[PDB]
Amino acid sequence: EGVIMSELKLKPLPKVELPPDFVDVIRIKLQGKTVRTGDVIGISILGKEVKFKVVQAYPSPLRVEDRTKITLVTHP
Repeated sequence: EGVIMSELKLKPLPKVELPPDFVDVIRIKLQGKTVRTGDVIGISILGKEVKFKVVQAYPSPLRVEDRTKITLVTHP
């Protein structure tokens, strides 16, 4: 039997980098919903509007769970 691991990659549209505690809080809010590459959703955080685009779902479609890993992409 092989090992199974699902993942979702996301990119912020404004230029901002959030500390590593954000990714856990976003996973708890979103998990249970299904995601596909190309979808776009808006989240209000601390009185500031941020748009997030879904870069790639592996595999697509998938549901987000605490066992699914999520990674934030940014440029140097």
